[PDB]
Amino acid sequence: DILHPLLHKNTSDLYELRYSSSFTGQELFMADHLGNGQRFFPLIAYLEMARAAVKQAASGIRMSHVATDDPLLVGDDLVQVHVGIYPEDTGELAYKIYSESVVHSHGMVEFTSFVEVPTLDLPALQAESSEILTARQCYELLKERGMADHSEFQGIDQVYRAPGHVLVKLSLPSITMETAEQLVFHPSLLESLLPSTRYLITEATQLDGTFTLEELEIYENHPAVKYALIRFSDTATLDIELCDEAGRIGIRMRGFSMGSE
Amino acid sequence: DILHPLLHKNTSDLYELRYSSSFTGQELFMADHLGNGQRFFPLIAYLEMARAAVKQAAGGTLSGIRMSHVATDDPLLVGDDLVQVHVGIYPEDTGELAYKIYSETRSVVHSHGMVEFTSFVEVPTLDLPALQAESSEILTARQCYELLEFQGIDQVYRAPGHVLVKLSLPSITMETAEQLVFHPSLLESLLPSTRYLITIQLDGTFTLEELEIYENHPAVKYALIRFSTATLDIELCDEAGRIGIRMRGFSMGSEK
Repeated sequence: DILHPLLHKNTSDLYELRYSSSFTGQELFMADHLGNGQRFFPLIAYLEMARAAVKQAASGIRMSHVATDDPLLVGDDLVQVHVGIYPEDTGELAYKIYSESVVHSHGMVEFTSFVEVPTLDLPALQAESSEILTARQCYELLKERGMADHSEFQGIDQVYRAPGHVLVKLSLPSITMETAEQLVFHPSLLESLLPSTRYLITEATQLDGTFTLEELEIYENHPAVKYALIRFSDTATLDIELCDEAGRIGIRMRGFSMGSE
Repeated sequence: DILHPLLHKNTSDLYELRYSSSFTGQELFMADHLGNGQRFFPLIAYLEMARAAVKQAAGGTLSGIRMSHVATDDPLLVGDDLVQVHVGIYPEDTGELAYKIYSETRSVVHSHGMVEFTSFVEVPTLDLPALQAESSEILTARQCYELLEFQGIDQVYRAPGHVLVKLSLPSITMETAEQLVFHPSLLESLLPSTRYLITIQLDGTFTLEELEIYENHPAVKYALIRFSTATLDIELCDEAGRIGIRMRGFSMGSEK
């Protein structure tokens, strides 16, 4: 009796429209190497939770002005996290993810019909590259740098580098059909993108659990993500496009910035 | 998994604060089935469902509730197909809370009424020995059944203008019983209530002017029934005569 992996119950009352979840650190998006301990709630989990709440409270979705300022910590004690949905304008809602009361994440949401879903010309992007790296080669090069370095690159098949962009070929871990049916964002996507963004950042020229995102457009439900095209947006701010095998974009993130120490 | 036997889930959204339940007809409140077919939703199940929704909608939680101007005009039918029933709550200017029980492409409202949380300063009582000494007849459980599946009646004290029913309640008091204010099978105790006081078929409808609940989880050992089918006043009390529930202006509709 659970609405979504990240939205367990509708706990709306006289004073508020909201959803509540209780997390131990062992759940799907929380899923970590050999058990748990204290840690930051995953970045994508905030977007996926907010999206799931908005869809319950109601095809194309646009989230704007998203900000995770005070990170939610999980894996130490049992946390009860709430997602409130509030009015903003005629075609716009506000959301807040909060616990205990501390607001961890907030943003605006619109429901819209995307008249032109964008695409990527994958063969052209691939032919333009100056280097193509295996998953090991990325790790080996990131380990060299002092600021940047990570653990696993299990989701990365190969990385196509060009001046101004990285095109990552993904092989995200297997998730059950019934569980993947409720999700848009895969629970392992951040573990693949983060080393890839660091690879873009280090070639041009730590995480504290915070981030900001100017805009997020979701063009279809249940998008198949085989590639991620990462660029600098026109402190490091990025534009990320996630597409299928054919280049049809399912998710676009514009003005994405992760906070560091 | 389930909030209450009659409120399975909170399905509130942007457009409405509501609860939804899916019923089959094989449940414990509709257990005294003459056959395995279509039947009217029990009369008191509408009150218990509405009360459960209102209590969920709040929570500080006050002990006293008053439901007023209750009306069940279009009966909910159960036991034919799987029915999805909703209870919507709608706050008001006076601080009162309206409700609607409804189902179904084409939505039908089966029951509606007004609800209010109150602190009852003076909980009423019954002088049981005095009421019992006024009676002209006392009927055994059988003698009642011989006039008219039902049980849960120890004896009936009949006087001019009233019937005082001594109730034999199983009283499960489990996590499922602790959620209800009206005991299960109490819903059928209204079917023969009109038959004993007076000395035609029910059409699934009713009207009720006022309902006051003086405590949560009330122990109901007696029901005093009077005239306010005709309109009735029903007081439900414990062994000492402390009233837990009072129904005023209760009128069940007749088919012919």
